[PDB]
Amino acid sequence: MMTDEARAKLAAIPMLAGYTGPLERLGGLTNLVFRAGDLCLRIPGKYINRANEAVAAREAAKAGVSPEVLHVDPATGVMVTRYIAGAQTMSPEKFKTRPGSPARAGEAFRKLHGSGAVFPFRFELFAMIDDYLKVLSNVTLPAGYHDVVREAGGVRSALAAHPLPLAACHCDPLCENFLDTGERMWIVDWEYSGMNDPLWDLGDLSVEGKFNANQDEELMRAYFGGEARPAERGRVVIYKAMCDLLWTLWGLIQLANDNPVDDFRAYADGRFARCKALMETPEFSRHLAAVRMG
Repeated sequence: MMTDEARAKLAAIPMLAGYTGPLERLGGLTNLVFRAGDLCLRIPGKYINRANEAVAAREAAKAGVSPEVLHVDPATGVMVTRYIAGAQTMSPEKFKTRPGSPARAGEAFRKLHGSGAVFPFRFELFAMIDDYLKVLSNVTLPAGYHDVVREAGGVRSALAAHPLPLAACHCDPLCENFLDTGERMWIVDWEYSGMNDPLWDLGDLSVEGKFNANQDEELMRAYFGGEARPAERGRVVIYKAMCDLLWTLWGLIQLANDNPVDDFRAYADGRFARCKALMETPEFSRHLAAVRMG
């Protein structure tokens, strides 16, 4: 049925029409993505924003970071991109397994942030956080929920203590969004793209890839063109924490709305506990103090 739904959409797209070969489903829950020949068909999943994605992906493509966007459907949101042969979809495991992969991720971000890409919307980290917090008012929440939120105020303040640079950021760099050839990474899924602190991307990937200290150095070194500095490193660590917090709160919202897409009472508890763990290390206050000090 899933494949038939997809082969229905082909009719529409002239460049895929009459493709009678095999259709391979490539990873992704919120986006159904099928490889048809040498092109990829992307179908939207039944709260996300497709107008943004279209503009974002085209800009990312122009910047040489995303695969070419060959077609968009203004009726359905359906998108045709070019398939990258001999490319590996990434994951935490492959980021430890494929030597140089973190560096290649840093090189991709570097190309992205350093590009002329212009994204229309501004990423609002604390707007979203406050939003989810209000909404709460209520499910059962994790131990130290209010501390982590209170302490996040200090983090916010540390980030507001100095002007931060603004770059065209991917904003949700899940491992699965990276396609690794041997020598370079491409990035896909630009639905959450926006102007943001470039180091949010680095922090997000790190937490999503379960990166160890070594991988983080390799990532930052490749990104910055030199060893990271204490203020830089501090921002990444800060976003590692805030990234988990953002999604933790989102996951609690899904648990209260009984979205049956997965075990939210679990997902939420995981990302929170990791976050809380990070914020409690004595290292974290040093990283915070380094961001505040600029």
